[PDB]
Amino acid sequence: RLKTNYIEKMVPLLKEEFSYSNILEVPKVVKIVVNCGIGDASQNAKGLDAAINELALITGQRPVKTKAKTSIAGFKVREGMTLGIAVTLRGNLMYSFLDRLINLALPRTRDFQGVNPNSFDGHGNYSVGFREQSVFPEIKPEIVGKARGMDVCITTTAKTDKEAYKLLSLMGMPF
RNA sequence: CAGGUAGACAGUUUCUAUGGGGCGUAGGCCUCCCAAAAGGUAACGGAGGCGUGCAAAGGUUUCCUCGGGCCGGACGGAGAU
Repeated sequence: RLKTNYIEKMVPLLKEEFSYSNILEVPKVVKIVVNCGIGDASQNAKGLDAAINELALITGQRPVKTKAKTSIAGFKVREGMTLGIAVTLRGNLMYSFLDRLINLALPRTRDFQGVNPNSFDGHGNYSVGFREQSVFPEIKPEIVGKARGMDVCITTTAKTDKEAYKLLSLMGMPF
């Protein structure tokens, strides 16, 4: 449905709105990294496992084990400790997962405005964020530590920014 | 025979480097400069280190390759994923 809608409404409008040419070379999502950072500073392995076994449900894919980059900060943080995870889906697993947030999960969240600020990175890429009060068909508020949010960075093959929101707007993403 | 005490007595040591000696400091090895474009080459002449660490930071095969900054994102208000 999400993937099918792409080549039957999404791409079409992307051919008339922008420069007229072939079929491809149009804004197309390549991956969706819904990273979910964990409360740093506090040295606890519980929060780490509570994260890896958290996103592995909504995406059904084993998270990552990023390591603190070697640097000299103010805190007493060392290099070699895991403090975050970022899963990215591709192909069908991407369009399918992306269709979820669009259809379900939202506006399931109580009091969901939808008005997004400026944002944008500067190269056909868009990213969003969810507060510590979200909801997903996979998430179970029955056996979890504490309500925590996560980040969702969706990158596309768009060249410019004006070709980023034009792909998510006609797609179904709240705007 | 043997354990203490035993310079009262006897035999000696108690360094050198150092533009006096002495005090201090300096008296191997490893990096740069003074050595004036092959090396070698002085002076307590100018700035820093070592007397180890490591079943592996050993070898090999494959693969992966930064720092920092800008524009964005829940927990960001200078840096953290």
